[PDB]
Amino acid sequence: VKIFMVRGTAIFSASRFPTSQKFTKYVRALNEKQAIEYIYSQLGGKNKIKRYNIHIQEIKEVKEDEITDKTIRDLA
RNA sequence: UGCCCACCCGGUCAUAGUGAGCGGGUAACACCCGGACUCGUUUCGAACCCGGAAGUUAAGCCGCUCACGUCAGAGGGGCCGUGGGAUCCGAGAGGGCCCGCAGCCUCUCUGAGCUGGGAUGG
Repeated sequence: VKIFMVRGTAIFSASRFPTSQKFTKYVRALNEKQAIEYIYSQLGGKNKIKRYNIHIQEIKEVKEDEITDKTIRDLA
């Protein structure tokens, strides 16, 4: 099932804060292609951000036994 | 020999400039000694001009160090533009993306006189 952790910069008028409540997200999906499509649609729909302005920098699978947030742990 | 170092005539016209301190000449470049004569000072042989040669490396001149100036290279920082495109965004002011190009200032470090034609010295 490969819980993924996607990190990157999204833009609205020179906006960059690489930490954990205005910059990046967590995703649970089979492969990397599925996880990226989720990030584009969720940020593009909820914040009106086109895909020009979303710059994904790091995507990597994290182990299910160590996640800071318990919301993504509970559906495992 | 030599080559480069001064001198005469230059080119480039601060990377070449300015100030301070120091180094260097038995020749050359100068300061220097003197005025009958050419010439001369609205006074002054100071300057210009003429005639000289005892003295000196103190000036000039050349080189070296250090301060500022100037031209570059590298690095930290402040500011920021633009030619083409879209039934792109926005009430507008303005902004984002695609293809094509950059610039200015300020600090810090490191260097910084090259060169053409002719008679003396090494």
